[PDB]
Amino acid sequence: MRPIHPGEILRDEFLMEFDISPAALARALKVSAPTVNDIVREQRGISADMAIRLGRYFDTSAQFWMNLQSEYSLATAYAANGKQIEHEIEPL
Amino acid sequence: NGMRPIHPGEILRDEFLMEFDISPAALARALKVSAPTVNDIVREQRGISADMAIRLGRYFDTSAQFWMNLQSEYSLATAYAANGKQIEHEIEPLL
Amino acid sequence: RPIHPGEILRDEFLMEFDISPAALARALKVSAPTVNDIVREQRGISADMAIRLGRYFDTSAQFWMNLQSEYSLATAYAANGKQIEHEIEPLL
Amino acid sequence: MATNGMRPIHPGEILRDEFLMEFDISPAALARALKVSAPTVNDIVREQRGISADMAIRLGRYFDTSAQFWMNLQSEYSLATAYAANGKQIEHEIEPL
DNA sequence: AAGTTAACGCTTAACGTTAAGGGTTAAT
DNA sequence: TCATTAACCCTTAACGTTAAGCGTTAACT
Repeated sequence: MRPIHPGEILRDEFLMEFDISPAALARALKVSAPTVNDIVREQRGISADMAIRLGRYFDTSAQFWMNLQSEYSLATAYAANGKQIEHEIEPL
Repeated sequence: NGMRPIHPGEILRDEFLMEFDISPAALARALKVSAPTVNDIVREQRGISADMAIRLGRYFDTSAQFWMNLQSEYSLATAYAANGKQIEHEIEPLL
Repeated sequence: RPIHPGEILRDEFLMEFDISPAALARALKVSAPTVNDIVREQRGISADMAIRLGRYFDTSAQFWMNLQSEYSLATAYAANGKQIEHEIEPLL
Repeated sequence: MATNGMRPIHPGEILRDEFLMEFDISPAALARALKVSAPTVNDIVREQRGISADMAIRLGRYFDTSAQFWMNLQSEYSLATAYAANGKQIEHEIEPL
């Protein structure tokens, strides 16, 4: 009943489930602390690079993270520009 | 199939722009988008933005998410090709 | 509502003089995301940015600091004012 | 700003001289009253830490003072110290409109 | 004329760096 | 004991760098 930012999933399903702080996760992923923390704060998306890193580290699949992101981005784009795009583009 | 990932622009060409014989420039006028935007996607020099997946989904009567999935699988694959081996070397997997 | 300082910069200065975010950036000698993130209301005015904006627009720098300080006070009060009032009793 | 005009006044100076000494309150005791850790008050009193917006609210409620008073001291201090470090260089690279 | 595209600028995501505010712990 | 403060880490703001998506104006077919 809402589009879920991937950082929500990382925060509630992995970080808080495994009791891992953002800074600790960043050290294990070999990235800077803002890279993990901006995602967890729902202020950054999952890059292709971070999906590999997250899937490698948490055993999960990398596509899983990519799909979380692309669904979030599609829903975010739609709510923003959907009715306008539909008003200006006639199909076939 | 040569085990290379498929860029979405090749689908936009060989399965939509040639099937319906539509001009890159004509598609752009139809999508109310600039000409270089369509042309760069066709030319495999740009990815499918979320705005563009909505537009192609709407025009060509396909899912918008179909295009998003084509893009994600591609850029995941190309990121893996360019960095997966290094990423696997430096990250140990909590187990 | 608390007005973000970027709003006052976007609407009372950039729009009054038809200056793009990118152009202001070249004139202030900062990177383009530094001006653009202020304009988008995703970044506060730093003291260094208040000096640059004060110098460019012949305002005081304190003017920009006061916009920032009133904004971040309101923000912080909206985030924690009720809890802080609950947990602190005033001196008598 | 100082009377001699040669340095900015840090808000912790006002905190300890005009409130802590005026009321005989220890930094550690102020920390207990404000519900913050002891180094938070003590680093402000030692003029080693700025007043955050959260801390201005705590100080405002506790001392009946206004919270913006504390913000105003901090921003003037942060402006003055930013300007002494970089004002000339900013002045040379930015032509006004 | 109309489709392509190489140039150029604007906006803005992702990233590492640096630094500051904060709590904790423990030393003084 | 009780207050001060050092040392350390975590979270997060501001910043430059880089690169991607996009539109515009021109060259080119």
